Amino acid sequence: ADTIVAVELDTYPNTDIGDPSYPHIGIDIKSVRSKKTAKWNMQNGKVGTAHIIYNSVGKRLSAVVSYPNGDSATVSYDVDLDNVLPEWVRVGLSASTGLYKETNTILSWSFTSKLKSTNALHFVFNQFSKDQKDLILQGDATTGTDGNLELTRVSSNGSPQGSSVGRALFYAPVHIWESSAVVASFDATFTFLIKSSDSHPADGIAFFISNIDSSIPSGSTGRLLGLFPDAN
Amino acid sequence: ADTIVAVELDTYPNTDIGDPSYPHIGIDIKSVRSKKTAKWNMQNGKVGTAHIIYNSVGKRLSAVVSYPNGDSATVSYDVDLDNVLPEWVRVGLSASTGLYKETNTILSWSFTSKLKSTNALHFVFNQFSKDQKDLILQGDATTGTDGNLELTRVSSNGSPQGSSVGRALFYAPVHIWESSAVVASFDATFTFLIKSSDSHPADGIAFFISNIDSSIPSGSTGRLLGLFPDAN
Amino acid sequence: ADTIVAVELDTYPNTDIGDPSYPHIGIDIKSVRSKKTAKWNMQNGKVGTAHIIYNSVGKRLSAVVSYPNGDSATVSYDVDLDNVLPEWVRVGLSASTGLYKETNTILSWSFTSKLKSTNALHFVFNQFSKDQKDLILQGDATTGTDGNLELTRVSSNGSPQGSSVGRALFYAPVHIWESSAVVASFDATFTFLIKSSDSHPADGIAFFISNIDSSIPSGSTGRLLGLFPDAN
Amino acid sequence: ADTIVAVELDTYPNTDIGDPSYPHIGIDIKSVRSKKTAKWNMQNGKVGTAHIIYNSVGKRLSAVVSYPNGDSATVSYDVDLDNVLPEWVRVGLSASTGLYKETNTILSWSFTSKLKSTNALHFVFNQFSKDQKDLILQGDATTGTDGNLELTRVSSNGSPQGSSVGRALFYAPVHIWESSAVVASFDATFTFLIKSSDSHPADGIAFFISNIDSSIPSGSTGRLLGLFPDAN
Ligand SMILES: Nc1ncnc2[nH]cnc12
Ligand SMILES: Nc1ncnc2[nH]cnc12
Ligand SMILES: Nc1ncnc2[nH]cnc12
Ligand SMILES: Nc1ncnc2[nH]cnc12
Ligand SMILES: [Ca+2]
Ligand SMILES: [Ca+2]
Ligand SMILES: [Ca+2]
Ligand SMILES: [Ca+2]
Ligand SMILES: [Mn+2]
Ligand SMILES: [Mn+2]
Ligand SMILES: [Mn+2]
Ligand SMILES: [Mn+2]
Repeated sequence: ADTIVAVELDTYPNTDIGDPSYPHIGIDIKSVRSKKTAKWNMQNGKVGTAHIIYNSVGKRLSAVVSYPNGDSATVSYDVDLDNVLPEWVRVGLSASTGLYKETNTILSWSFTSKLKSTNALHFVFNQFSKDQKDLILQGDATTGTDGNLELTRVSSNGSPQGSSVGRALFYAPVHIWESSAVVASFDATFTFLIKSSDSHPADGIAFFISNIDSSIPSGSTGRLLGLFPDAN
Repeated sequence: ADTIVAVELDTYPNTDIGDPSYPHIGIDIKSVRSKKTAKWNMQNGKVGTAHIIYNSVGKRLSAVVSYPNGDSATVSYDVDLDNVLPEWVRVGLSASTGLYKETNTILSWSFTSKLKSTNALHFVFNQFSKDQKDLILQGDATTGTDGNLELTRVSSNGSPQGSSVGRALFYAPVHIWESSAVVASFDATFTFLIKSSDSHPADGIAFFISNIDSSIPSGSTGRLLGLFPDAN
Repeated sequence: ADTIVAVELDTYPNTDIGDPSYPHIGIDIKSVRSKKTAKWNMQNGKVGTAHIIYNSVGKRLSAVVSYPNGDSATVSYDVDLDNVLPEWVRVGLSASTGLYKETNTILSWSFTSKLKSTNALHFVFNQFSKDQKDLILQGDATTGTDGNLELTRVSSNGSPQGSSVGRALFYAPVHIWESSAVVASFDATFTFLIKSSDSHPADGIAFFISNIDSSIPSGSTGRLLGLFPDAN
Repeated sequence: ADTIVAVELDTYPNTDIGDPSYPHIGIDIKSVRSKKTAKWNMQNGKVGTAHIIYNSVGKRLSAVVSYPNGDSATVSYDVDLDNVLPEWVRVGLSASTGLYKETNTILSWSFTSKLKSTNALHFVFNQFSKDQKDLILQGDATTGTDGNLELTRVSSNGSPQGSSVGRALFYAPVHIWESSAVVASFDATFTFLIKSSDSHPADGIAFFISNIDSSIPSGSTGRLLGLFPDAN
């Protein structure tokens, strides 16, 4: 079982498994049931931006998701990730569809991690490439040539597939914490466009950090968001 | 009365005015009595590093101060600075001595602020100059040519003066928050060397943010750290 | 007489004063007649991006201007700016109109300077503010609230004024070179939209570096681009 | 045959194979015989810093190497790397010893590449780790726990081995050029300590860029610097 820490943009309420009963953003620490959630008005067909911010000092993992009309959800959760993550992780984006579906389109992704006492990794993808050799693609995720990362299967005619799951992880392992670093901080930002014409968009996109070998857990579509093998 | 938000490295306990009764780092929101403090073992003659981290999402202003042997104090305080600071501020470093004294030597200072929806300001001074035209010097603060910023008066023979106060503020106003920014974050880092041979080092160094016109408040040496006119 | 180094996006040929006889980008070292120019197809009403790159090692000041259809002009000029600029400068953007006119609209501006042996200044304005306290506005230049910097006068009805000149300089002096720095580098980027319906767009926008007190030289509209008092 | 572009800090004159007949820094484009060299006074046992700067606009690859007493060599070479490198490369550091030997100790390494029209990769290693999962180590190169990268074999007693070669490449492929990028720039910086007590230090350290699969070419010690299979 991979270790996962994730911010999820959860477009579909599986109130079954402790989602709230609206779309939400949530902070997931080793479980798809978020330790914390905030109501989130997904704007179908609109390009949102999620920011994810943590530092080892404040020990508060925060996320905001907003859209251009300014509507914003925020969630923060106090957690010492040193006690959750392995020292080295990969960072990634993950998305799933289920019985309902949506595009899970990432227009851009950036990430920074810093260990200060400085080691640092920053990458930014404002355009994705067809053969993006720094991105590890999993499940239905593809990139290129519209400059996008399609986390889940879209069809030839621009149509969000159901029953879909994919992720992209930055190629280089990140050293997310180092026990002598006085500050270990990361931030990530991604811009996304979730569009659906279905009866309910589902299921969402997550930014995640995981052990360096993480892969899509089996049957992790719809509600499990490609991050966890199950709903515990 | 200037508006001040500050992280203070407070080397001397004025338990009189609610210091704890040890040296401490503290978070000051509009008052020299810190909303929050942490015990701090000042290492005389050793070069410490303070990091200060805030973002409008987590709304938690955090500071750590460490030294090379790894000893560290941290303090964090939950505060929405949008409700404390003016939209535009200057950022600065401040230090004072009183009846006791110390060097308040800044070897480096860096700062970053970002407003994302990005506007950003980053500066870094790993060496200060004699005529440092981007730094507004106040009170006893001088820079150049040892590459240092002497926040307070030192004497020709390397001797920390008593009864001393100075600050350096970055020349450009910073736009610390902007009501449409989805994330307003700042961080600052400075490295310092507080040395004294006196009976007690005093009084400390602060990183502060203030209205753009802030100046040293009158008689703000020793305990008031050059930040506030008084101890309320 | 201010010292000026500039990259000019020169929309109008004053073949009179050694412009080439097409619009051009040029590198200006202390003179409006560029030491170097490249043909430039200004795309009326289109948002272009200029990048300006120099480092004290290669001693080559380079500029490219491009537009989204990919059309690009480049100009580079080998120059040791240590021998041209004062150690401290301000950096700015400048634009003018003459008998012909255009919008000189800056949508974004970023700048970085670094002195390594590191001191560094980076700012980025992806949105300008009405009361932009880190930007020194000169001549007709205004900012806010469309998020733009209007270097020259526009009229209430969106109309580019003739006979116009303005600039914006970053508030903080920059330390552009330091004789012990092993590398002194800067880069700047700005995005602009030059639009005109006139018979000929004129006259252009420049990014410039100048002594810290630089102001618009008298009658520096049209061809002189707000940078020089005359055409020598 | 790997494609290599490298800046070499060449401590030993193999005037045999067109080294100049002093230690030098050189720019290597697909050949160990530098297209360009500059005399370089290696300071035995002193910690030098090399900066490497290229951008697709100026098309000038520049390097300076300096030491703290200020002594500096520079070399620049005009080259359009788009025509030399594959679109995706790895970036690395390489070092060798021969009949003579030296420490090839890297204290820090940073790299940035940017494709603007922005994609970007920046990493910085100011401390290396024992199990540095973002660094691909080759030949004798080891890292950890003194915080250093030992490109070549050192012996238990701090002794630079002869006949040694190693490299470290950043784990993630870098996208060094992209035919729509208006500016493709990179820079790299590393700090190193070359120490020897031998009759002549040899042979040097290079920063290099190569195809993503590059490995040490066979018998690439001493003069070939771990970069090329031979001296053509
Ligand atoms: N509404 C729902 N809640 C929880 N789990 C589900 N799996 C499928 N539909 C679900
Ligand atoms: N110990 C102390 N506590 C508080 N204020 C003081 N002013 C001078 N000495 C002091
Ligand atoms: N065509 C032109 N060339 C040079 N200077 C000018 N001033 C006005 N028009 C001009
Ligand atoms: N001096 C030298 N010059 C060139 N190649 C060599 N190989 C070994 N020694 C050499
Ligand atoms: Ca769900
Ligand atoms: Ca005190
Ligand atoms: Ca002209
Ligand atoms: Ca050699
Ligand atoms: Mn959920
Ligand atoms: Mn205190
Ligand atoms: Mn011209
Ligand atoms: Mn050589």
